[PDB]
Amino acid sequence: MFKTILLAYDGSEHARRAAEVAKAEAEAHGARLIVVHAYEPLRRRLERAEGVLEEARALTGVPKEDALLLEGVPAEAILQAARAEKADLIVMGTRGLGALGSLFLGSQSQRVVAEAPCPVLLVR
Amino acid sequence: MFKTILLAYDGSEHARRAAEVAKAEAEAHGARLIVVHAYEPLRRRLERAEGVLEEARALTGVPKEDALLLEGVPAEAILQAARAEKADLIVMGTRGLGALGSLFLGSQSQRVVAEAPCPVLLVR
Amino acid sequence: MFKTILLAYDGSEHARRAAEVAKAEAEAHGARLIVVHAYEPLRRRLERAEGVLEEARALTGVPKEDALLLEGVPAEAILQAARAEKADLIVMGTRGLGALGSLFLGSQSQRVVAEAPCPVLLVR
Amino acid sequence: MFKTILLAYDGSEHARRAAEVAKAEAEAHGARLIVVHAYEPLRRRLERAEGVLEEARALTGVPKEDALLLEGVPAEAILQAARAEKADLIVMGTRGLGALGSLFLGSQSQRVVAEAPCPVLLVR
Ligand SMILES: Nc1ncnc2c1ncn2[C@@H]1O[C@H](COP(=O)(O)OP(=O)(O)CP(=O)(O)O)[C@@H](O)[C@H]1O
Ligand SMILES: Nc1ncnc2c1ncn2[C@@H]1O[C@H](COP(=O)(O)OP(=O)(O)CP(=O)(O)O)[C@@H](O)[C@H]1O
Ligand SMILES: Nc1ncnc2c1ncn2[C@@H]1O[C@H](COP(=O)(O)OP(=O)(O)CP(=O)(O)O)[C@@H](O)[C@H]1O
Ligand SMILES: Nc1ncnc2c1ncn2[C@@H]1O[C@H](COP(=O)(O)OP(=O)(O)CP(=O)(O)O)[C@@H](O)[C@H]1O
Ligand SMILES: [Mg+2]
Ligand SMILES: [Mg+2]
Ligand SMILES: [Mg+2]
Ligand SMILES: [Mg+2]
Ligand SMILES: [Mg+2]
Ligand SMILES: [Mg+2]
Repeated sequence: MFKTILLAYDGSEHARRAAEVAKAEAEAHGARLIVVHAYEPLRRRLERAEGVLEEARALTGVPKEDALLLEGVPAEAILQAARAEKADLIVMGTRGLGALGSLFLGSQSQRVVAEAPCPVLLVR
Repeated sequence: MFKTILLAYDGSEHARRAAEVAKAEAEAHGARLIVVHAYEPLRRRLERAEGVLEEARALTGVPKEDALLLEGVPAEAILQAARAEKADLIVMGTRGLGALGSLFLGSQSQRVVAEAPCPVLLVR
Repeated sequence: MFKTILLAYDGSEHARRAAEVAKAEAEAHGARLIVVHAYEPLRRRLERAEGVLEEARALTGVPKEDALLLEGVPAEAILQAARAEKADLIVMGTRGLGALGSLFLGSQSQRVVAEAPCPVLLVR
Repeated sequence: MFKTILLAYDGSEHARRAAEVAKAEAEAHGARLIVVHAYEPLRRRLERAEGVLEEARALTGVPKEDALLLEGVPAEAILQAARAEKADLIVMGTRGLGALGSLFLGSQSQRVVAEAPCPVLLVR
C-alpha cells in the first residue's frame, strides 16, 4: 500500500511532527514522498515560503523536484497537488501556525479531510 | 515508527476500507494491531456486536485477545482503549453506518480527532 | 421578519434555554412557533418522546397542532419539518443530551447548520 | 430578551444578509446594536476596512460609536468585543468572503460558536 505520499507543510511544530511521520511512512511502504507548502496571495512572501519549504525538504530528505511551492488557499493547493501527483496518502498536522485552540481541527485540515482523493493521516 | 495500531471498526464500507489500511500499516511497520468495536447501551445487541467484531478480526487476521468489544459512546470507547493499549496510531473511517453526507466527518471521528493520544489515519 | 419559528427540542438543559429564547423571539416578531421533538427507530420510546414534547409545549405555550413528534435522525426530522412549515428561523441548542464536551457543536446542530433553509439561532 | 446585539461584518453577501437580520432583531427586541469589522495584521488595510465597516453602518443605521474596527483574528476580535459590550446575541453569516464551500461553516463562525458568551444567530 501507499506508493505516493504527500506531506502538507506549513512550518508549524505540528507540521515538523507530520514531516517525521511522513518520512517514516514513505520508508516503511517504499513510497515516493512529495512535500508541498502553499503561500497565499511578492518577493518577500516567496522568500519566506521557500525557506519554509527548504525546512520540509531538510527534515524529509526528498529530492528538489518533489518539494513544491504552491499558491492559493492551502487546502485547495494541497488537493490539487494530491490529484496531480496521484497521492495515495496525505499527511498533515491537526493544527498549524494559526492555531488558537478554538477549532476542533484546523480549517485547512478540515477542508482537506472533506475533499481528499485518498486517506489523510492527521498528526498532533 | 508505530508499534501499536488501533482500528475502530463499525462494520460500515468505510470501516472495511479502514481495516485493509490498518492491516497494511501493521505489516509495513511491524506493529501490533488491535481492533475494537463499541456497542451502545442486551443479548441481541451483544450478538450483533460480536458478529461485527468477528468481521473485523477476519479482515485483519488479528488474534482473539486483540479484538475487543467495548461499550459506550464509540469515540469514548476508542479513546479509552487507545490509552490502555498505548496505541501509536488510530485508523478509522471518515464516515460510518450512520452517514447521511451532511457532516463534514462523522461525529465519532470528530471526537477522536479532537482528543486522540496519537495520530489518526482517516480512511474514506 | 420571521413569521414562522421552529424550535428543535430534546429535553436537555440547552434545549430548555433554547425554548425560552424561541418563545421570546416568537413574541417579539409576532411569529407562529412550532416545537418539534424527534425520536429514533416502540410504546416505551413514544411515551418517553411524548413526555419530552409535552415539556417543550409547556415551556413555550404553543397550541397542540404546533407541537410535533417526528421520527428518524433528529437533524433530518428537523429539516423536513422546517421545509414543511416554511420556517424562517430554527432555534436549537449548541449541545444536547448526548453532550460529552468533545464536539465543537453537537452533531445534529452541525447537520442542521449545514443544510438549513433559513437562519439558525444556536443557544448555549 | 436581547438588550445588546453584536453583528460581525466582513462585507460578504452573507454578512449583508446578516446585517438585515441584525437590524430587524434590534428593532423587534428594542436592543442596542453594535457592528464590528476586524482587519488582520497598514494605511491600505485600514482604508479598505473602514469602507467595509461604513457599509455595515449604512445597512444597519447604527451610530458611529457603535460601529467598531478591530484588529486580529476575526473570531478573537468578535469575542472580545462581545464580552466588552456585554452582547446578549451575536449575528454573523454561516460563510463569508473566503467561502469555497468546502467547510461546513466558516472557520471564524466555528470559533465564535465554540466560545461565545451568548447565543449566536447564523445567517445563510
Ligand atoms: N500554507 C500551507 N501549506 C502547506 N500546508 C499547510 C498550510 N497551511 C496549513 N497547512 C497544513 O494544515 C495543517 C493544519 O493547519 P491549519 O492551517 O488547518 O490550522 P491552523 O491551526 O493554522 C488554524 P487556520 O485554520 O486559521 O489556518 C498544518 O499542520 C499543515 O500540515
Ligand atoms: N460503534 C463503533 N465502534 C467502533 N468504531 C466506530 C463505531 N462507530 C463509529 N466508529 C468508527 O468511526 C468511523 C466514522 O463513523 P462515525 O460514526 O463517526 O460517522 P457516521 O457516518 O456513522 C455518522 P454519526 O456521527 O451519526 O455516527 C467509522 O468508520 C468507524 O471507524
Ligand atoms: N431528538 C431531537 N429532537 C429535537 N431536537 C433535537 C434532538 N436531538 C438534538 N436536538 C437539538 O439539537 C441540539 C444540539 O444537540 P445535539 O444532539 O446536536 O448534540 P449532543 O450534545 O446531544 C451530542 P450528539 O451529536 O452525539 O447527539 C439540542 O439542544 C436540540 O435543540
Ligand atoms: N474580518 C471579519 N470581521 C467581522 N466579521 C467577520 C470577519 N470575518 C468573518 N466574519 C464573520 O464570519 C462570518 C462567516 O465567515 P468566515 O470567515 O467564518 O468563513 P469564510 O467563508 O470567509 C471561510 P474562512 O474560515 O477561510 O475565513 C462572516 O459572514 C462574518 O459575519
Ligand atoms: Mg493555518
Ligand atoms: Mg456512526
Ligand atoms: Mg444529541
Ligand atoms: Mg450520534
Ligand atoms: Mg472569512
Ligand atoms: Mg483562515
